[PDB]
Amino acid sequence: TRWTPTTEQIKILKELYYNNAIRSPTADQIQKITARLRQFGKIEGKNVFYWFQNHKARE
Amino acid sequence: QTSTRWTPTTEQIKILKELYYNNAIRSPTADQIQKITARLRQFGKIEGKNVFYWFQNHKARERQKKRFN
DNA sequence: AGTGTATGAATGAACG
DNA sequence: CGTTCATTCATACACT
Ligand SMILES: [Mg+2]
Repeated sequence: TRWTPTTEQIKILKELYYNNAIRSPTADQIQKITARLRQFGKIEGKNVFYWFQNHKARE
Repeated sequence: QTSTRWTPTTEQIKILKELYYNNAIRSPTADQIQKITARLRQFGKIEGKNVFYWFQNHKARERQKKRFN
């Protein structure tokens, strides 16, 4: 059953994408972002990797 | 229908994963690709480059997942 | 409460 | 090789 980002996670992901211009996070960034988002729910690095890859592809 | 993207079949994926996990093939040589392609060709149209990419992607994504997880 | 949509997940192909 | 791009499948949820 797939990951569904919370309100606070989506807000943080969009801030990283738009305010900090992170389009294709490095492996280092993915670990750090996942740890930050894990405060709000169960999440793994692949969820963050796909979120940015999908968001970039459909922007 | 106009895409030339190879569509692996369930049996082809089954054999590829056997080769990857049982036989420890990670970056098959040109001759290994020749033999693997000829075997998989019994189940669908497939070319050596399809096999080359499958192993390259499988190896890279195994490492990539360990990396960012 | 059936359906359409947004988007999570996957992967073949290819680039740097 | 790690990374990026392109399509396509899968489905959680909102709508009417
Ligand atoms: Mg409505």
